[PDB]
Amino acid sequence: MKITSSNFATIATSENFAKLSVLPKNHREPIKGLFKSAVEQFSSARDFFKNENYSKELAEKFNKEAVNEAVEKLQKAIDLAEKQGIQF
Amino acid sequence: MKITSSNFATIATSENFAKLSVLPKNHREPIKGLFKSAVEQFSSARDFFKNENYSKELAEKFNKEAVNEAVEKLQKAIDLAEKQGIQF
Repeated sequence: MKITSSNFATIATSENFAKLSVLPKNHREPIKGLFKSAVEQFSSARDFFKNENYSKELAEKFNKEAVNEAVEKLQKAIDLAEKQGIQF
Repeated sequence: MKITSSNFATIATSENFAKLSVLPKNHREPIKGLFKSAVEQFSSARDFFKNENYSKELAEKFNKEAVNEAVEKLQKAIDLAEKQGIQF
Protein backbone atom coordinates (compact mmCIF):
# COMPACT_ATOMS: atom_id res chain seq x y z
CA MET A 1 0.00 0.00 0.00
CA LYS A 2 1.80 3.08 -1.35
CA ILE A 3 0.94 6.48 0.12
CA THR A 4 1.26 9.80 -1.71
CA SER A 5 0.07 13.36 -1.19
CA SER A 6 -2.90 12.65 -3.48
CA ASN A 7 -4.27 9.62 -1.61
CA PHE A 8 -3.27 10.58 1.95
CA ALA A 9 -6.79 11.59 2.99
CA THR A 10 -8.31 8.40 1.58
CA ILE A 11 -6.08 6.28 3.85
CA ALA A 12 -5.73 8.44 7.00
CA THR A 13 -9.32 7.83 8.07
CA SER A 14 -11.17 7.10 11.30
CA GLU A 15 -12.00 3.63 9.95
CA ASN A 16 -8.34 2.76 9.41
CA PHE A 17 -7.25 4.27 12.74
CA ALA A 18 -9.84 2.14 14.55
CA LYS A 19 -8.35 -1.01 13.00
CA LEU A 20 -5.22 -0.38 15.09
CA SER A 21 -7.13 -0.83 18.38
CA VAL A 22 -6.79 -4.63 18.17
CA LEU A 23 -2.98 -4.53 18.42
CA PRO A 24 -1.32 -5.08 21.82
CA LYS A 25 -0.10 -1.86 23.39
CA ASN A 26 3.60 -2.32 22.55
CA HIS A 27 2.74 -2.22 18.82
CA ARG A 28 -0.47 -0.15 18.99
CA GLU A 29 0.88 2.98 20.64
CA PRO A 30 3.97 3.49 18.42
CA ILE A 31 1.85 2.95 15.30
CA LYS A 32 -0.99 5.21 16.48
CA GLY A 33 1.64 7.81 17.36
CA LEU A 34 2.99 7.87 13.80
CA PHE A 35 -0.56 7.92 12.41
CA LYS A 36 -1.55 10.90 14.56
CA SER A 37 1.68 12.77 13.84
CA ALA A 38 1.18 12.22 10.10
CA VAL A 39 -2.40 13.58 10.19
CA GLU A 40 -1.42 16.54 12.38
CA GLN A 41 1.44 17.57 10.09
CA PHE A 42 -0.68 17.03 6.96
CA SER A 43 -3.57 19.06 8.40
CA SER A 44 -1.13 21.83 9.36
CA ALA A 45 0.29 21.89 5.83
CA ARG A 46 -3.29 22.35 4.64
CA ASP A 47 -3.86 25.25 7.05
CA PHE A 48 -0.54 26.80 6.00
CA PHE A 49 -1.43 26.50 2.30
CA LYS A 50 -4.93 27.97 2.66
CA ASN A 51 -3.56 30.85 4.72
CA GLU A 52 -0.68 31.47 2.29
CA ASN A 53 -3.14 31.59 -0.61
CA TYR A 54 -5.43 34.04 1.20
CA SER A 55 -2.57 36.26 2.38
CA LYS A 56 -1.14 36.31 -1.16
CA GLU A 57 -4.51 37.27 -2.63
CA LEU A 58 -5.00 40.00 -0.01
CA ALA A 59 -1.51 41.33 -0.72
CA GLU A 60 -2.07 41.29 -4.50
CA LYS A 61 -5.32 43.24 -4.17
CA PHE A 62 -3.65 45.90 -2.02
CA ASN A 63 -0.56 46.12 -4.24
CA LYS A 64 -2.79 46.56 -7.31
CA GLU A 65 -4.34 49.50 -5.44
CA ALA A 66 -0.87 50.90 -4.69
CA VAL A 67 0.07 50.71 -8.37
CA ASN A 68 -3.22 52.35 -9.40
CA GLU A 69 -2.53 55.23 -7.02
CA ALA A 70 1.07 55.66 -8.22
CA VAL A 71 -0.26 55.72 -11.79
CA GLU A 72 -2.81 58.36 -10.80
CA LYS A 73 -0.12 60.51 -9.15
CA LEU A 74 2.14 60.38 -12.21
CA GLN A 75 -0.82 61.09 -14.50
CA LYS A 76 -1.61 64.16 -12.39
CA ALA A 77 2.01 65.36 -12.47
CA ILE A 78 2.27 64.90 -16.25
CA ASP A 79 -1.14 66.54 -16.84
CA LEU A 80 -0.19 69.52 -14.67
CA ALA A 81 3.20 69.86 -16.39
CA GLU A 82 1.54 69.76 -19.81
CA LYS A 83 -0.80 72.59 -18.78
CA GLN A 84 2.40 74.55 -18.04
CA GLY A 85 3.63 73.91 -21.58
CA ILE A 86 6.20 71.22 -20.75
CA GLN A 87 7.04 69.08 -23.80
CA PHE A 88 7.48 65.41 -22.88
CA MET B 1 -0.43 61.34 -22.67
CA LYS B 2 -2.15 58.40 -20.94
CA ILE B 3 -0.26 56.57 -18.18
CA THR B 4 -0.79 52.93 -17.23
CA SER B 5 1.03 50.34 -15.15
CA SER B 6 2.68 49.01 -18.32
CA ASN B 7 4.21 52.30 -19.50
CA PHE B 8 4.89 53.92 -16.10
CA ALA B 9 8.64 53.26 -16.20
CA THR B 10 8.96 54.61 -19.74
CA ILE B 11 7.55 57.99 -18.63
CA ALA B 12 8.82 58.34 -15.03
CA THR B 13 12.41 58.93 -16.14
CA SER B 14 15.27 61.22 -15.17
CA GLU B 15 14.96 62.93 -18.56
CA ASN B 16 11.31 63.82 -17.99
CA PHE B 17 11.89 64.88 -14.37
CA ALA B 18 14.64 67.26 -15.52
CA LYS B 19 12.20 68.94 -17.92
CA LEU B 20 10.31 70.22 -14.86
CA SER B 21 13.29 72.32 -13.70
CA VAL B 22 12.33 75.17 -16.06
CA LEU B 23 9.01 75.82 -14.29
CA PRO B 24 8.79 78.60 -11.68
CA LYS B 25 8.80 77.28 -8.13
CA ASN B 26 5.06 77.67 -7.50
CA HIS B 27 4.35 75.15 -10.29
CA ARG B 28 7.62 73.18 -10.18
CA GLU B 29 7.54 71.99 -6.59
CA PRO B 30 3.93 70.68 -6.52
CA ILE B 31 4.51 68.85 -9.80
CA LYS B 32 7.88 67.42 -8.75
CA GLY B 33 6.26 66.35 -5.48
CA LEU B 34 3.61 64.30 -7.30
CA PHE B 35 6.26 62.87 -9.63
CA LYS B 36 8.47 61.76 -6.74
CA SER B 37 5.54 60.36 -4.75
CA ALA B 38 4.41 58.39 -7.81
CA VAL B 39 7.87 56.86 -8.36
CA GLU B 40 8.32 56.09 -4.65
CA GLN B 41 4.97 54.30 -4.40
CA PHE B 42 5.54 52.46 -7.69
CA SER B 43 9.03 51.35 -6.63
CA SER B 44 7.63 50.19 -3.27
CA ALA B 45 4.93 48.16 -5.04
CA ARG B 46 7.75 46.53 -7.00
CA ASP B 47 9.67 45.71 -3.81
CA PHE B 48 6.49 44.37 -2.21
CA PHE B 49 5.76 42.17 -5.25
CA LYS B 50 9.28 40.73 -5.50
CA ASN B 51 9.30 40.00 -1.77
CA GLU B 52 5.81 38.45 -1.86
CA ASN B 53 6.88 36.19 -4.73
CA TYR B 54 10.05 35.08 -2.92
CA SER B 55 8.27 34.53 0.41
CA LYS B 56 5.56 32.51 -1.36
CA GLU B 57 8.16 30.35 -3.11
CA LEU B 58 10.06 29.81 0.14
CA ALA B 59 6.83 28.87 1.90
CA GLU B 60 5.80 26.47 -0.89
CA LYS B 61 9.16 24.68 -0.77
CA PHE B 62 8.92 24.22 3.00
CA ASN B 63 5.26 23.13 2.89
CA LYS B 64 6.11 20.56 0.20
CA GLU B 65 8.70 19.23 2.65
CA ALA B 66 6.08 19.13 5.43
CA VAL B 67 3.71 17.13 3.22
CA ASN B 68 6.52 14.74 2.21
CA GLU B 69 7.28 14.11 5.88
CA ALA B 70 3.62 13.57 6.79
CA VAL B 71 3.39 11.11 3.89
CA GLU B 72 6.49 9.31 5.17
CA LYS B 73 5.04 9.08 8.70
CA LEU B 74 1.75 7.61 7.47
CA GLN B 75 3.60 5.21 5.18
CA LYS B 76 5.63 4.04 8.19
CA ALA B 77 2.51 3.60 10.33
CA ILE B 78 0.68 1.65 7.62
CA ASP B 79 3.76 -0.49 6.86
CA LEU B 80 4.23 -1.29 10.55
CA ALA B 81 0.53 -2.11 10.98
CA GLU B 82 0.63 -4.41 7.94
CA LYS B 83 3.58 -6.29 9.45
CA GLN B 84 1.28 -6.86 12.45
CA GLY B 85 -1.35 -8.39 10.17
CA ILE B 86 -3.74 -5.42 10.09
CA GLN B 87 -6.05 -5.54 7.06
CA PHE B 88 -6.62 -2.08 5.58
